Amino acid sequence: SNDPSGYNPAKNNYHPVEDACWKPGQKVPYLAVARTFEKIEEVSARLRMVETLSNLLRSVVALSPPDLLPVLYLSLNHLGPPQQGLELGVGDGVLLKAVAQATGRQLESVRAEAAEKGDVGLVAENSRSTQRLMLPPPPLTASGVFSKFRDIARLTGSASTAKKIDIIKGLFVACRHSEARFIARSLSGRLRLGLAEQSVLAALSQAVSLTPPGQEFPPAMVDAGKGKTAEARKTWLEEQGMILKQTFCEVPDLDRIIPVLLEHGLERLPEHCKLSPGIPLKPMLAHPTRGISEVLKRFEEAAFTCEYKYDGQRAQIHALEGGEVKIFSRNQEDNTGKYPDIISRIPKIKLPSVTSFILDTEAVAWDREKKQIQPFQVLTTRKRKEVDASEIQVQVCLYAFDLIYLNGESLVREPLSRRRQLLRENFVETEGEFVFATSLDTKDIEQIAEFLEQSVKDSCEGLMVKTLDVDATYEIAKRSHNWLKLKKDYLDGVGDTLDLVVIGAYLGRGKRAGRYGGFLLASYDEDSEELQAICKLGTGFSDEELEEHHQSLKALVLPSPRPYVRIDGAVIPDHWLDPSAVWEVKCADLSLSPIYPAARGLVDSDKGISLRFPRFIRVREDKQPEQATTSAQVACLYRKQS
DNA sequence: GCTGATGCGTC
DNA sequence: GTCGGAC
DNA sequence: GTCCGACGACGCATCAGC
Ligand SMILES: *P(=O)(O)OC[C@H]1O[C@@H](n2cnc3c(N)ncnc32)[C@H](O)[C@@H]1O
Ligand code: NA
Repeated sequence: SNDPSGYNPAKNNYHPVEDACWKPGQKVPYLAVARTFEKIEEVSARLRMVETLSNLLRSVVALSPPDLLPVLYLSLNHLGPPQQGLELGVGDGVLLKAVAQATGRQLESVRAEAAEKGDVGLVAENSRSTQRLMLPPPPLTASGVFSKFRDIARLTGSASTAKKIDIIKGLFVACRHSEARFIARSLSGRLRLGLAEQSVLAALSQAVSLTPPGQEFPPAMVDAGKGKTAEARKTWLEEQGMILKQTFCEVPDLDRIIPVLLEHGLERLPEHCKLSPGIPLKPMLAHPTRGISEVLKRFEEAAFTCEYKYDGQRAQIHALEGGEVKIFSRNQEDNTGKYPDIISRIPKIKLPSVTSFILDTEAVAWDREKKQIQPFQVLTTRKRKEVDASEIQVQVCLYAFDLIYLNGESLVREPLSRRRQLLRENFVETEGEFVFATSLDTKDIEQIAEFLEQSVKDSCEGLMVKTLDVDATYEIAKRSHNWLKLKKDYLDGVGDTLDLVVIGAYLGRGKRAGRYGGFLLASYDEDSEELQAICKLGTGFSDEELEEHHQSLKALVLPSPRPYVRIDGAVIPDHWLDPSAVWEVKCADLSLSPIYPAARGLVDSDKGISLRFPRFIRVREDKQPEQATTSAQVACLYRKQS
C-alpha cells in the first residue's frame, strides 16, 4: 500500500484495511509500529493514545494476525512473560558503545550528546550508520525486530557482549526514518510513550472487539461498534475491557492469552485462562495515605483491619495439587530456587486437609539467635537462584496476610473477612518461620495511632489498612490499589528530615530533558570540615520548583569540584555546584552505603550512610552549608533505628 | 581464577 | 520505592 | 482515583578485563 513513512494510525475514521501501510498477509513493517509510537508520544490524553494503538492493532488483526503478539510486546517493551526471566543484558553502557560503533563516532561524543538531549534515541536517529552500503537492506519488520531482541537476550557466556553489539549495529544499519529512535529507546528501557500496560490492555480489548479475529479475508466486520449508539458502544467496550483485564490480572501472560483470543475470541477467554496455582498473578497493591483522617475519608463507614507493614520482599507462594511448590515475586519473577528453606517448610505451615493454595506473604529476614526481625539490607544478601538449603545464611520468616486460592477455589471475588478466616483456620503458625501478620480490627482513631507507633517499635514500616467486607475482594482489575499504606514519614512534620547541601546536578532524561533531573546532596562533616556526598535526589519538587532550581543553581556551576567536597564512588555530576543551596529532604530510613562517604567510619569502618526513599520537601533559604545536617547527626539518626 | 563494571531485580 | 502531571 | 514516567539506594549474577 502507501509507504509506511506516511502511515497515520491517529487518522479520523481510521479503516483497518484501507488505512494500513502493508498488504494482507505481509509482515507488519517496523516503521508502522514506529509511526504509531510517534503519534502516541505526541499526545497527552491516554484515551487518544489508546485509540491510536487500537487502530494499529485492528490492522494487525485484520491483515497479519501472527504479528499481534510481537507488536504487543514491542508496545510494552517486554521480551516475554515475566516468569521466564528473559533479560537483554543491554543497558545504556552497551547501547552507547553500539551507537558509537554503528555511526563511526567516538564514544565520548555520543555519550555527551545522549546526556544533553536526554534521549539515546535522538542520537541514533540523527546520525547515519557507516556500515550502510549504497543500497539499504530490506525494511525492518515488527516480528523481525522482536526476534532480534530475543536473540540478544539469549546470548550468554564469554564474549557475548560483542555479539549483542553486532546485532544492535545490524538493526541500526537497516533503520529508516524514526525507527532508530525507538530501537535505541527499547534497548535502553525508555520508550517514553506515556502508554504502558493498562493502556495496552485497553487498546487490545477495543481492537479485538471492533475488529473480531478469525474472519475470512476480507473481513466482513471491520468495525463492530458502528451499528451502536455512542452510549451503547462505550458500555460494551467497558464490559469487554473488564473481561480482558480480569483475565490478565489472573494470568498476566500474553503467550497464553493471545493464541486464545485469536482462536476463540474475548468472550470465551475466561473459560480458557483462569487463576491456577503455578501461574503467577498480579498482586494487590496499596495507595499511600497521609494520615488517619484520610483513611476514614477513603473507607467511610466500612469496617477495616489494620496490619503491620513488614519490611521485606513479597512472596506469592503457590502449592499445586500433587505437592509442587512455586514462589513468585510481586512482579511475577520466579523465586522458587531462591527459597529452598521455605519450600521444605510448606508441610509445616498447612494442615493436611489443604490440597492446593496461593498465599500472599512478606518474606522477612529473621535472626534465630536473637529471635527478631532483621533489616531489608540483610534480606537482600540472600543468594538469588539455584540455592541449596544447607548453604542458607540469612534465615527468613514469612508473615502471611492473604489467601488467594484454596483447595481448587479461587478467592478473588471473596471478601477479605472470608479469605482471612480461611487463612487463619487452615494454616499453622510457627514463631520465626510462618506467622500471621499482626492485626487490629478497630475504628478508634486513638487505637489506630497507637498501633502505628507500635508497628514501628516492632521493626515495621507502618500499617496496611484493608476493608473487610465492603469492596474487600482481590479483584485487581476493579481496583489495583485497594489497600492503603500508612507510614509515619508520610505525615507532615513527622519523621526524619535532613538539611542537605546541593553539590552537583545531573542533566535530565525524558520528561526532564532540557533541565536538571537529579541532584547530588551532601552532609557536613564537622571533624574534617568537608562536605560528604550522602545521596542523590530526583523527586519531591513540582515542575515549577524544578525550573526554579535550574535558574537558581546556574550561577553556582563550577568547572571543577571544590577540594573540600568528597563524593568517593558516587556518580560524578554533569555540573559541579559551588556549595551554597541547602534543601530539606525526607526519607523513610537510613541505610549503610557501599558508595557514599557521608559518616563513613562513624558506624561502620568501610561504609558511610545514605537515605532510603529520599525526596525534596523545600528549600532552606535560612541555611548555609555550615549549618546543614552534620555527618555525626546522620550517624545518630542511623543508630536510633536500632 | 580474581576483581570491577554493568544490568536489572528488590524495595 | 516517592512524587507530581495529565486526564 | 488511575495511569504514567521522571527520579532514589542497593546487591546478586554475569561478563569484560585482567
Ligand atoms: P508499597 O510501599 O506499595 O507497599 C506494598 C507492599 O508491602 C508489603 N507488605 C508488608 N506487610 C504487608 C501486609 N500486612 N499486607 C500487605 N502488604 C504488605 C508487600 O510486599 C506489598 O507489596
Ligand atoms: Na517504578
